[PDB]
Amino acid sequence: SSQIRQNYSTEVEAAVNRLVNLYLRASYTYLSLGFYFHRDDVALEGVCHFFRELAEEKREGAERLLKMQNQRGGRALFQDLQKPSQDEWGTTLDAMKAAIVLEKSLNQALLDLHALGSAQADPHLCDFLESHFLDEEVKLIKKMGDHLTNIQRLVGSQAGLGEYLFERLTLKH
Amino acid sequence: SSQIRQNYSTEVEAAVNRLVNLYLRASYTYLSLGFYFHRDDVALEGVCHFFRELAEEKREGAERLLKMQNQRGGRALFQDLQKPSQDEWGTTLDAMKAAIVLEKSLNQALLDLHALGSAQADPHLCDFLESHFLDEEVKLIKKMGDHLTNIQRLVGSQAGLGEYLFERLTLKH
Amino acid sequence: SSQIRQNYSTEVEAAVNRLVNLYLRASYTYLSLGFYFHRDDVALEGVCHFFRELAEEKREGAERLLKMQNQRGGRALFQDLQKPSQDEWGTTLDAMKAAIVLEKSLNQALLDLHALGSAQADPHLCDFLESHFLDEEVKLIKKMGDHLTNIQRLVGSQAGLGEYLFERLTLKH
Amino acid sequence: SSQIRQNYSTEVEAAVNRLVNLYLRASYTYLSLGFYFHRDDVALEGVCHFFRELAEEKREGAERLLKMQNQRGGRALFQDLQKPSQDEWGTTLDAMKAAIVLEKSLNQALLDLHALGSAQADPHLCDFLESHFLDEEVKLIKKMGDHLTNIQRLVGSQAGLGEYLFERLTLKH
Amino acid sequence: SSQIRQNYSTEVEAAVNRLVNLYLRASYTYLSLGFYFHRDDVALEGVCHFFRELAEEKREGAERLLKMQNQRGGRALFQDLQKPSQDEWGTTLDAMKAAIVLEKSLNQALLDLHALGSAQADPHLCDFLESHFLDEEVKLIKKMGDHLTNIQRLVGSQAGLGEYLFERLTLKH
Ligand SMILES: [Cl-]
Ligand SMILES: [Cl-]
Ligand SMILES: [Cl-]
Ligand SMILES: [Cl-]
Ligand SMILES: [Cl-]
Ligand SMILES: [Ir+4]
Ligand SMILES: [Ir+4]
Ligand SMILES: [Ir+4]
Ligand SMILES: [Ir+4]
Ligand SMILES: [Ir+4]
Ligand SMILES: [Ir+4]
Ligand SMILES: [Ir+4]
Ligand SMILES: [Ir+4]
Ligand SMILES: [Ir+4]
Ligand SMILES: [Ir+4]
Ligand SMILES: [Ir+4]
Ligand SMILES: [Ir+4]
Ligand SMILES: [Ir+4]
Ligand SMILES: [Ir+4]
Ligand SMILES: [Ir+4]
Repeated sequence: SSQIRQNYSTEVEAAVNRLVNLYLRASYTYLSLGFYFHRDDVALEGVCHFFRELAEEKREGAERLLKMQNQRGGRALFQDLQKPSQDEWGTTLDAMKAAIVLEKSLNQALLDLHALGSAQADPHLCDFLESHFLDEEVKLIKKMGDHLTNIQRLVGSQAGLGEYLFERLTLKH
Repeated sequence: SSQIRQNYSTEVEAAVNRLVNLYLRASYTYLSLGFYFHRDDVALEGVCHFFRELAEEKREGAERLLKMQNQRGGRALFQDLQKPSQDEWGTTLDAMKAAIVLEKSLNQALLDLHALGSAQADPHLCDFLESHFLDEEVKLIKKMGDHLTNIQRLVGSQAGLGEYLFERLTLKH
Repeated sequence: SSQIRQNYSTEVEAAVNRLVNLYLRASYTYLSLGFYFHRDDVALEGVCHFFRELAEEKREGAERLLKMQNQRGGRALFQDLQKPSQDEWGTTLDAMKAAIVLEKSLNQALLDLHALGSAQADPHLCDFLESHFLDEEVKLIKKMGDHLTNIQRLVGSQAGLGEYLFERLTLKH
Repeated sequence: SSQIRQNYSTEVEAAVNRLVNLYLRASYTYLSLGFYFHRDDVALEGVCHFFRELAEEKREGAERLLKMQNQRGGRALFQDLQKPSQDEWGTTLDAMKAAIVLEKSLNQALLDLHALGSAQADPHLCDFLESHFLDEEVKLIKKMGDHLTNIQRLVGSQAGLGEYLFERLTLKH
Repeated sequence: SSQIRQNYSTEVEAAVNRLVNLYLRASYTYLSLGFYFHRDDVALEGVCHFFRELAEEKREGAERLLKMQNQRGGRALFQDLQKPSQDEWGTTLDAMKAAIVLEKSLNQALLDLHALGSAQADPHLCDFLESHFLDEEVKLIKKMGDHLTNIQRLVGSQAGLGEYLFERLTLKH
């Protein structure tokens, strides 16, 4: 409310609510990815666990944005959450490519919100993103890129072998 | 898949996916309730914590249904998640009345799914609900009813006093 | 005996004795599977251990049915135990396919006995199966389906390699 | 001195000395608030302790600015410290309203100094404020806003009762 | 200086300074190798760690030569450090072949310095090399030769598979 709010633009407030929606949508996408990889006809436990942990991380990012919205005196506003883009996610390679597309969209939204905060001279917002989001995102995208390279190296002429071995020897089970 | 699926009707599979959507919608409603009670112009920490814990419990119930869907060889299907019914939730009394309406709707959906499983002669489904959902729901609704009675006793002619005291002396902070 | 027996039909009593015979036959089949995979010309220790543990689990299921027969005042009656269907079990894939066929036959027998207990209004029998058998069976069939998918992914053009790797990196040795 | 000073404008140096004076004035105001609430005719121990802890926090903020002034090679310059604005502070509500006015003035001074550092291309100054001051201030103002809402809810028709209960059940004694 | 120097030829002093330059150049080459294998488009963590540890070992060898130069009363003289021979290092096989070429050049330089010390009748120099360098080098070259043989065995017709498996199952991650 107006009792605490100071230097917190309506533009930033609305963009924070939109970013919460993006993070919750990302969490829902990773929930779907995780359950897909634990199907009995997919059965890649390490892949399930990789995506189920990202579902939790994106939920936690949304909750940190909502706490910050309250700390600044803005008002959380929730919108409908669209379902994920696919019902079935293909191979581990297809899924990791979809994940890095999703993370680069989150990263661009973070960068756009940082730029709006810079333009609004809102240093608390800019520091909040720098401290809790921007490096987390760069680290995750680097990890996904490392995984993509290793998955791609393993396809060879024996795709099933390579998919098994990546899950067994890189991912956590 | 067809490799494991046995005695698991398409009707139950679809109703489980719908119930996952109801539980995730309930979780999203409790997320909104919790952040509303931590606004600086609402500021009831025990109420925030009560609803934020229910958001986590409803998420966990959705995840247990999704794991069971996979264990039976059905296929998780996600739909859009509608936003909660309100953006602002009024008093603790208004919020607890909305919560018990929400929980009785979840309970009726559980009872309806139990009845479908009974009709389909699916004892694993029926036991799953009895073991992980039906008593959890009766316990929670009893707790909410106890809270409603205590909140109602505290309104008197001093509503703000009563709301403070309930939060301080019943709810966990 | 007639001193304790109450609400325990002769139909359920006989079907419990038949199910004991099915579980003991299953145990004997898994004993044969385990010793086959420890032959020096087969030599897959993780596969031996997987099936030898199922031999013990099926024995224990038969013993829990026999204890329940006594607790209800029925009379255990033992029949001849037929030998397993094969003397040699082929590849790990062949053996896991035979195992899931065997487990779905046990599961159908459990479901049939639950339906008889339901028809006889024998809730102790129905609860006994729900509590100690039906979920154990769904969990095991899901595990076997996961293993089948992973074994099938590993066949590729290098079947021996895939069989080794599954035993080494999925099964316990 | 000139031996270490680099990228540290005379404008920032002077504004840091002014901000030290503001923080020390704030500390002196909170010292007065704390002793007022421990008068025998006021006697609100939790309120005394709340403000006496803020006196220490504002002192520590002044000392961190002075250490930074020295680390950058500027020169601390002290001015007279004006007495607090009141000798008696009224009710807990009056005192919490005066406190949030004081904290929003400190926050605006921090934001103004951040803007000067941005304009001077002094990233060490900007990071120093972001890291040790801006979030501390947003957190404190949110806490005070939460307290104001709870104090206001407790006034009702029984102001003394409400003041007692807030001190007893929210503030630390 | 002349206060301590005894039996320490100007020829050995100069050759020690040259060997320090060779060891520091080797360290810089291994730094480049390590960062190359942690690129997101290379992504072989065990290979990165193998070479980053050799960068540290070659630095430490240079520092032990410099300490000995001082202990004997010679004067350390540093020269420009040439950049490594490549900016990109190819496959793990290419990199391990370049590493063994580099180590055999260091070993030959050690042997040449031992021969100069022998010729100069400088037994402290000869013992220093025998005690801290010659066996370290033979051990490392044997390890690299073992790795080369294993990498070469893994190329087969599936080079990416083999590169992954070597990194996963031989190198430390
Ligand atoms: Cl959509
Ligand atoms: Cl809606
Ligand atoms: Cl037979
Ligand atoms: Cl004054
Ligand atoms: Cl060069
Ligand atoms: Ir910025
Ligand atoms: Ir490992
Ligand atoms: Ir993990
Ligand atoms: Ir039932
Ligand atoms: Ir209590
Ligand atoms: Ir709690
Ligand atoms: Ir039943
Ligand atoms: Ir393992
Ligand atoms: Ir085991
Ligand atoms: Ir800045
Ligand atoms: Ir308390
Ligand atoms: Ir305290
Ligand atoms: Ir020698
Ligand atoms: Ir090992
Ligand atoms: Ir290591």
